[PDB]
Amino acid sequence: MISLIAALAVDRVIGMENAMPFNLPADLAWFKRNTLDKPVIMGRHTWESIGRPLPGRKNIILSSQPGTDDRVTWVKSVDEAIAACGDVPEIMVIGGGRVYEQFLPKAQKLYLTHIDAEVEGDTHFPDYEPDDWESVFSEFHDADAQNSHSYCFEILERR
Amino acid sequence: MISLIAALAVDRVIGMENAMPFNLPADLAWFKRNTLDKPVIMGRHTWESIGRPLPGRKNIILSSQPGTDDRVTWVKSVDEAIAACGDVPEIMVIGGGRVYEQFLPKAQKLYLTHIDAEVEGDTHFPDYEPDDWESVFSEFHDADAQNSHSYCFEILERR
Ligand SMILES: CN(Cc1cnc2nc(N)nc(N)c2n1)c1ccc(C(=O)N[C@@H](CCC(=O)O)C(=O)O)cc1
Ligand SMILES: CN(Cc1cnc2nc(N)nc(N)c2n1)c1ccc(C(=O)N[C@@H](CCC(=O)O)C(=O)O)cc1
Ligand SMILES: [Ca+2]
Ligand SMILES: [Cl-]
Ligand SMILES: [Cl-]
Repeated sequence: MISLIAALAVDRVIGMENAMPFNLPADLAWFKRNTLDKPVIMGRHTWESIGRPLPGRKNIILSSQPGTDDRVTWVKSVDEAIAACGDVPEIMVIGGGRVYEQFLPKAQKLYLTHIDAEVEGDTHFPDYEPDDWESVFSEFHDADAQNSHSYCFEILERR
Repeated sequence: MISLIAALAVDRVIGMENAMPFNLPADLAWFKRNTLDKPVIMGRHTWESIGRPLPGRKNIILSSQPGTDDRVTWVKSVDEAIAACGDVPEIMVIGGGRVYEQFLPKAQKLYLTHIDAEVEGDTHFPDYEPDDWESVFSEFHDADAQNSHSYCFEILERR
């Protein structure tokens, strides 16, 4: 099963290349807990923003360009990405934009972080009709000394 | 000598009610490089914000209240804070507002990180007379894949 995991600001805006103007360690922890011990698929800009292989996860980079680094797996197509994953219960797609567009149709689950921040931006997480998806978990959190903005974690199941 | 090290947004904002919305690892790396192996003096709110003792430095907390952590040194006066640093060439004051106000008069150098961001602030860096300070180093950088805003490092020496 394929799942997409993303942190969205108001209007579904997501990052493009530069880091997003928010500071949410709670969301990085959530991100870690849900992707650890699973394969993760990401595009080239996400890989540069991360800056190193995520430990405890098989790192698959989907891109047209060449593999700089030998520590990760570089694939040129969606099909190739999937295969690199092997037979596992759940595959995590971690962005960016175009990557989410390509895998959404195949997605059965969504782990989203709705952040209360207005950011100006070009990219948006793909439009999804929440009535083709069932909201199974929702938990709100206020901003605090460590987290810059309020945020809400949500898991959706493809109905 | 005593030096003050701070990150200031536009209008000299140094803090907000919650965590600042900047994701700036380069500023934390400039912060570590300039404070490593030196004693650091901070207020209680900054201490609670960091979360742990900073590695490789002598952590001194200036507070009227009683200490809650055995790994650091708790002091109640500026005079006490200084004495606790001993005989070192340079003592670093890392915030927040009130602590900076108390130590400014005694500081000979400022290491500042100007961040290009407009925010509503809670606390601000004290007003300094740009005429009493000599900029001896400046370095601008744009936002990038890992840094959310553009910023500029500057070191000033009292004239
Ligand atoms: C820029 N980027 C991609 C990123 C960031 N937040 C997201 N948050 C969510 N919810 N979803 C994503 N797909 C997402 N992706 C990053 C950057 C750093 C780390 C990171 O360092 N993660 C550590 C945890 C925090 C740490 O070690 O400093 C980990 O083990 O996953 C993860 C993703
Ligand atoms: C909230 N806080 C206070 C903070 C943050 N940025 C500042 N930036 C500047 N330039 N000056 C300050 N006084 C400043 N203070 C922090 C928070 C974290 C760390 C911190 O973990 N720094 C690590 C380096 C970063 C890392 O290894 O993740 C260190 O070793 O100094 C420091 C100060
Ligand atoms: Ca100069
Ligand atoms: Cl990407
Ligand atoms: Cl403080």
